Amino acid sequence: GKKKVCYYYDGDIGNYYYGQGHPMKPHRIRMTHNLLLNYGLYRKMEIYRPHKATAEEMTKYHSDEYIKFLRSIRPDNMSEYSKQMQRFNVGEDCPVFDGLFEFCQLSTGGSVAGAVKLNRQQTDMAVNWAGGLHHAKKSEASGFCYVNDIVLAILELLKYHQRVLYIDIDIHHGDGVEEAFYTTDRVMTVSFHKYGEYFPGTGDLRDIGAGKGKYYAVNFPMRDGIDDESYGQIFKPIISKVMEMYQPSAVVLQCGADSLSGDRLGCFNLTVKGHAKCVEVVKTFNLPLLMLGGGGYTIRNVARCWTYETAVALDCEIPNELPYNDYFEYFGPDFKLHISPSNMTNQNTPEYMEKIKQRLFENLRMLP
Ligand SMILES: O=C(N[C@@H](CCCCNC(=O)c1c(O)cccc1F)c1ncc(-c2ccc3ccccc3c2)[nH]1)c1cncs1
Ligand SMILES: [Ca+2]
Ligand SMILES: [Ca+2]
Ligand SMILES: [Zn+2]
Repeated sequence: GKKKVCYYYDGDIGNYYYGQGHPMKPHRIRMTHNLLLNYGLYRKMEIYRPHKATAEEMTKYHSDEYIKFLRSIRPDNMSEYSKQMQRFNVGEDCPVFDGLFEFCQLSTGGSVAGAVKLNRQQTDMAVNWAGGLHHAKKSEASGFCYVNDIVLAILELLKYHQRVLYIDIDIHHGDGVEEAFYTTDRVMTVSFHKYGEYFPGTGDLRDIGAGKGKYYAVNFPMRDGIDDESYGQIFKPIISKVMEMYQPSAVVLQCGADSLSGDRLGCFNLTVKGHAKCVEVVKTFNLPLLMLGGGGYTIRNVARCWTYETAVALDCEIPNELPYNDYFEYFGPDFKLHISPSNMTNQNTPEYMEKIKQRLFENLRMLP
């Protein structure tokens, strides 16, 4: 039936700024929050302001040296850290900005807090749109990500769940999460992403895990222009097979919105309905579920996507006509919630989609 939803947000998150021209805009989280508030979605969920995750909480995954670096570096002292900046990949993509550490603490706090709430059986779903920073590694920032809130949240879920399923619908391969759990069967990672001359370069169909983790990493490589139809040919059949074989007791779903049509950095052609159908499919299994954010660079579409996915989590129908809100002008010229796909060519033929699905089904037959 209808599920209980806990939503994590800190009103300060929208004030963090990556710098002039940087495509990552934390303000998109504030736009999402304001839109879902104006739709009245606050009357149906418990809203929490997560704590600032401590350096000690972050070192459950990250190295002590890397976390100490993040907690020490500032724009005014950067010149003294040129050596560590190179070592930790802090530079162009992952710049030093005012409040960087606090931004990491809030993004991480929401994911860990949601995982604790699910562990305590006090909610069916927990949502942290400021999380989903799948590219961060043990001792390295990457792809606009510094602290891997997902890995930390999964480590929290593993305290009470034998098997945790991680699903990632961001356009980019979920590399940091896949690497963290590559040699264990206690987490299955499933990533659907653009593959081929594309960041971060990993996520080949043939990357299936190693040691005890062999067959517990699943990668669905895609070409430009995937549409709702192509994604629909494979998402439910693959997730259904994974649920059947793996039988997880908790699920983490990364909902990166850079897989939407019209994204500034992405090259996919999903609509908000197509992207949200993934949330509907996963939610249907009725398992404890942590929903996280991720990429997304056409910020009016990110706000639409995550507002609609919050309504999907709540089983709440909302009108296509947008309510008035603090960012109303960003949603012109139509002022509607849903988006139309572009005319871009879908390079993922129906035959290619079925063929990759069949190769993944062969690997899933290898689970015990
Ligand atoms: O291609 C490389 N970088 C990629 C990284 C894209 C990472 C995407 N991350 C997410 O989508 C993501 C996610 O999936 C989940 C959670 C959070 C996330 F952020 C890149 N695309 C564009 C730029 C860009 C453009 C303009 C700039 C202007 C000012 C300063 C820096 C700018 C950076 N950077 C390379 C690096 N080193 C060698 S090649
Ligand atoms: Ca992905
Ligand atoms: Ca694994
Ligand atoms: Zn991304």
